Amino acid sequence: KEKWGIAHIYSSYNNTIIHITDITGAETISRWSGGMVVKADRDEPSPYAAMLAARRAAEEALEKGIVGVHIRVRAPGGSKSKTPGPGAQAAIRALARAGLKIGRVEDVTPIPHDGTRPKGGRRGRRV
RNA sequence: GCUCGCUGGGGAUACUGCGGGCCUUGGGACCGGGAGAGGCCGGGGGUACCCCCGGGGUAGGGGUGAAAUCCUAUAAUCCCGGG
Ligand SMILES: [Mg+2]
Ligand SMILES: [Mg+2]
Ligand SMILES: [Mg+2]
Ligand SMILES: [Mg+2]
Repeated sequence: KEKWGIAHIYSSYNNTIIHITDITGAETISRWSGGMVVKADRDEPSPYAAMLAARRAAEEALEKGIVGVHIRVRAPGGSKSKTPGPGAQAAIRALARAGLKIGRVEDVTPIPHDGTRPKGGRRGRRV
């Protein structure tokens, strides 16, 4: 038939993580981050690092029989920033280029209905 | 003229004071259909977050203007099932 999986993309201002699981999520097919493809901390969240990691993960997934994925992309969320970093969309485009079919795309950033207090004080970072 | 102050009497009744009568306009009481994150007490929920147990997977995660302390093979970051 068609073996379909899920691509979980975690994108912040400091790094990017691309993690492919099966359709239920309980089994890990492949997992690559920005620090595994570059040597400098400054380049970890760049679009090019996201492309490289997505390509490695997609190749490992294709060798094992995955044909397509559905995509779940998230920023850190909670009491941290709600906006994804610059690597998410580059990672999305690279998966399709490497040979995977793409299903539905959704954002799953966790959002509180008035949760906890964030760091920094009532004055924030002072730079 | 000044010591603008005191005292014996006579007259007036507009205003203020005091006594009696009569009002409803200010204020208060009550009745009707509605408005509101006003207050107190009891019950039922919402996501988010932290810790613990079990499954997967394996070398990094976190963080800055740039780094380091810190966390991680006693298996982290990430994903799934529960408390
Ligand atoms: Mg790193
Ligand atoms: Mg501090
Ligand atoms: Mg300064
Ligand atoms: Mg485990």
